[PDB]
Amino acid sequence: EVEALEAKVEALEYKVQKLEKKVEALEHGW
Amino acid sequence: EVEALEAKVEALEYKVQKLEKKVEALEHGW
Amino acid sequence: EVEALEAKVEALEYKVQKLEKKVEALEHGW
Repeated sequence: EVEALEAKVEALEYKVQKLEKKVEALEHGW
Repeated sequence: EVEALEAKVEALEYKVQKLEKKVEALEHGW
Repeated sequence: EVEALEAKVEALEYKVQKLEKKVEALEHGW
């Protein structure tokens, strides 16, 4: 259960970093 | 503590999937 | 490993709440 949590958290961090970049582009009009 | 982590990770995955859909709509102009 | 997971999940929750606010502003044209 801890290894499952670790993989899903790593996948969320990647997905969150992707969202942050996309939203910054939207906010800044890049 | 592991069960708390599991519930919060499941809630983050739902919230992240909601954000992904909303951002795709914004990016694609849907 | 559980404490590392806890800190990273807390950081994701903050980052996700920031994204939610920013996306709501984008969607509502605030």
